[PDB]
Amino acid sequence: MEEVKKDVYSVWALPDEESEPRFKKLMEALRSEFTGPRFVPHVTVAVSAYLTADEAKKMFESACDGLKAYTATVDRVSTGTFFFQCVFLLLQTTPEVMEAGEHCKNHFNCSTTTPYMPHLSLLYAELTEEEKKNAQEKAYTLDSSLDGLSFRLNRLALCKTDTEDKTLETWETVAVCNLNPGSHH
Repeated sequence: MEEVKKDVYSVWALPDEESEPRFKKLMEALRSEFTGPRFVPHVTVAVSAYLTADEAKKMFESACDGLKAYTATVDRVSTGTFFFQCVFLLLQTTPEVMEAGEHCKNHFNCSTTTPYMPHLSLLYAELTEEEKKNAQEKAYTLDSSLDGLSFRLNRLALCKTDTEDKTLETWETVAVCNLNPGSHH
């Protein structure tokens, strides 16, 4: 009754200032032959519900006060079946990561039931299976170390995101926090 605007936010686990461009080159690249909206290298651990202004920060506030940094291994390059699961770095369900998913359930607002699939999406583009094969096919001519690939999730970002906005124009970054745990010295 005081705060009256509620929006859907998605929490993004960011890469490394040593990973990102290794990625960004692959992204800005795959996006020329085949195409679409070039975004930021990211792994998504959660998607919220209608959270007001405060109730969102306080919530990212809490999340950031957690989700210790961790690492991912690129199990493989794969293709999905819709504009958002086009080409993506399918990741391995190693412990620490599938648990970054316990984040979507982390405390109170979920979006209750989906089988969390960790991946670093490469491209969004409603393609034809054959060009899909190629996008993937072709992806492996830019990165050969790509497979077996492991990386660190240095931080987070809270983003106002409209999950169906293929134009990604409604996606906007509201905040980010760095997470470099190590604990005891």
